[PDB]
Amino acid sequence: RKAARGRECQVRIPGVCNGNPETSVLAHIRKPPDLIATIACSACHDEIDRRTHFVDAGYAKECALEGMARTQVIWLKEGVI
Amino acid sequence: RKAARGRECQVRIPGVCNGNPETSVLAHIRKPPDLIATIACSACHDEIDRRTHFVDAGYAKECALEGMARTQVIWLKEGVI
Ligand SMILES: [Ca+2]
Ligand SMILES: [Ca+2]
Ligand SMILES: [Zn+2]
Ligand SMILES: [Zn+2]
Repeated sequence: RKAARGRECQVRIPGVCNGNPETSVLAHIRKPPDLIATIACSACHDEIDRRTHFVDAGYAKECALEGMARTQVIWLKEGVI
Repeated sequence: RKAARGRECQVRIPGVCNGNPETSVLAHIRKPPDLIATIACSACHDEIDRRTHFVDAGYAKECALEGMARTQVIWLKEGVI
């Protein structure tokens, strides 16, 4: 599942997102399981982890978890899970 | 997984939650898959689905998805998934 590298960001915080799938990683939602994670570009990853705080933490969290649900939905369709 | 019946609500919107696990069901997050769902008491279920709108929709969504992550984490621990 850590092979979400090079996929589209599912977090997509406006402004913060870089939209560049080359930067995408499996970003764990806060040894946590890879299921409980979202594909996130480098920028969104730093924001959802609160290494940056460009946006409100509730909104970041909302986007992170929305991203997690989209990611799991991708895994479902693709046969990954 | 629809055997989340009688478990504790993982959504727990303050005020809205009834806290009564007898009312709990597997509430799908919006034929969607049961993975993309949370254990929710009857009250939280109606709120996250927007049948009631006691709280802000962004906050409800946040709680719903947080509930989904907690539920999946329960499924992981319990061997359900
Ligand atoms: Ca940007
Ligand atoms: Ca109550
Ligand atoms: Zn992004
Ligand atoms: Zn509840």
